[PDB]
Amino acid sequence: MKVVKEFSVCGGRLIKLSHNSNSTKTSMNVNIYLPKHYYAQDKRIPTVFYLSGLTCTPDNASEKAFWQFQADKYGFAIVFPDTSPRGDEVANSWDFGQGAGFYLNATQEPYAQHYQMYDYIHKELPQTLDSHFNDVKLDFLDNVAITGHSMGGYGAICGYLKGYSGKRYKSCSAFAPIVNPSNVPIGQKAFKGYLGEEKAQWEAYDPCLLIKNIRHVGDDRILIHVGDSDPFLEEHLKPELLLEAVKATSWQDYVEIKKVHGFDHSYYFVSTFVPEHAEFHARNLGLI
Amino acid sequence: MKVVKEFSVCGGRLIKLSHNSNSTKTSMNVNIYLPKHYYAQDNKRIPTVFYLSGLTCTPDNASEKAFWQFQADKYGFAIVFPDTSPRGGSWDFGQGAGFYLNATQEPYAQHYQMYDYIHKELPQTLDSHFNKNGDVKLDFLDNVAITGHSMGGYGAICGYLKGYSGKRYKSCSAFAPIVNPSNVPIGQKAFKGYLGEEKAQWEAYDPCLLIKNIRHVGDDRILIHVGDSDPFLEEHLKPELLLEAVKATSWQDYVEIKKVHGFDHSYYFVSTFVPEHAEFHARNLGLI
Ligand SMILES: [Cu+2]
Ligand SMILES: [Cu+2]
Repeated sequence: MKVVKEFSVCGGRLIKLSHNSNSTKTSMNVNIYLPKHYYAQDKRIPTVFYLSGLTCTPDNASEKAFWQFQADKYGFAIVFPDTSPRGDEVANSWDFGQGAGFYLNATQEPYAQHYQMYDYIHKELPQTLDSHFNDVKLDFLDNVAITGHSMGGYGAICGYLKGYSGKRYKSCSAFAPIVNPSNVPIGQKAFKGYLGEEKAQWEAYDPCLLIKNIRHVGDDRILIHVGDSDPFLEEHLKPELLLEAVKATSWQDYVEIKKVHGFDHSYYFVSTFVPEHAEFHARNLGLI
Repeated sequence: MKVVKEFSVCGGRLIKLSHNSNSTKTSMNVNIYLPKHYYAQDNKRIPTVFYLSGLTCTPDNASEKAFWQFQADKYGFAIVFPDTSPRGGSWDFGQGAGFYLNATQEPYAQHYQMYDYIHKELPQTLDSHFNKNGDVKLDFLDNVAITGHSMGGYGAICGYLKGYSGKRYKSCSAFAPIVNPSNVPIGQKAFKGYLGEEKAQWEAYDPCLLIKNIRHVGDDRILIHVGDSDPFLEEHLKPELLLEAVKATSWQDYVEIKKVHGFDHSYYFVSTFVPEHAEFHARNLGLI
């Protein structure tokens, strides 16, 4: 990969990266924060993958979530991927297209060409980062957490479940996730656009449908925060739907939704709860 | 004074305000964070930190990227984020670039009374809003600290010195400040535009000149951070001129400039050092 820019933050560094992606057939932008532990003289640092919401680039969470303080405190690295392929040659209002790939492998043209964000996030990007950085000093593949906000919250829960039986991610949380995009207005527009009008091809990407037949094991838990003043809550987020979907299943008591008063959708909300989630992921990654 | 929006953050609230400014004669935008202490309602009042922003910024930038809120909760202060000019071409000068001066030149004198705005009008307006529901929790006037970034770091130091006889502010710090605006390009342009080309008006606003004949009292200290990877440092900030100014002065030994390696001018630098500045302001405000 190519180092675009580095920033000193806390005891470590935020690095802006670009690389030519095979999944998307274009150049991609990725931010990573390396904690103070990476630069300490004289075992692998686990990683947290944070997926962003509609319209965001990697700079938004990097600047406004303050994960970096939490990364130094516990000893993890954190990766901020992009939300879609970008560029003049890529097909492209705020809720679909560029900045809005919904973490799916597109089948409909002209999106199919560049919109393979499911493969980009869970397959290509981790071992690309592994090639670049790795002595495995950093674990991108085995001991890894996934989290995110909104559409990113959706991507996180979706990736965790679809990989659960093979233990793909060892930890999962979300901030204001869209839990059931197949029957919600903002999720139907992306599904129709990328996957076509056949609703059966949607099913494989829908947390509420996927979770029912995944056998929960151990004390594994999904942590969700959502604010009661979130303007998207009633119409698009509908976190209730997932609590209903796990009723009478092995997952019933292991999806923890915390509805918090006064908080909205913003990074003021996110940054407030970053420390609690950081503690959550660090425990699961065996750091405390 | 009028409320525009009101987010929950950490244990408290960030309120976006607007009012008709008599000194700018325009409408003005101000963000204020109120800590968890303000909403715990079962003696001594909550003090205020005034954070002045740099060239270009609105109150929203520091509100979102500095994470003062966690520190305000930790120690028990309020924090006010004023704007950098009247609102309603060039980035050195004009809107977002008022330089915390009372402009004497036309047509600027009309609206660019930013010194009176910061130091007289705003604290009294805020006081009238939060303690003219007839009962008093905050202190915008007596127990107050001042801080800032770049142009804001200049304004903070300048305000602290000009009001030192009477202790207008009980505490002062800066992030990558412009210390000697008279001797610096971007300072000379703003000074020429607002004040004219007459030096008795210039020296009344220059900290390096002001500090020499102000009698230092007690244990008062000015805390400054700067990065060595700051692209503005070498030409425009030049923080060590302030160390030379206080040479053989009662202020010698009381100006603390921490140069930290690898940090730049960004909010990655500011936010890294906010917890230390917060502790500093907290002692001086008698909160710890
Ligand atoms: Cu490389
Ligand atoms: Cu009012």
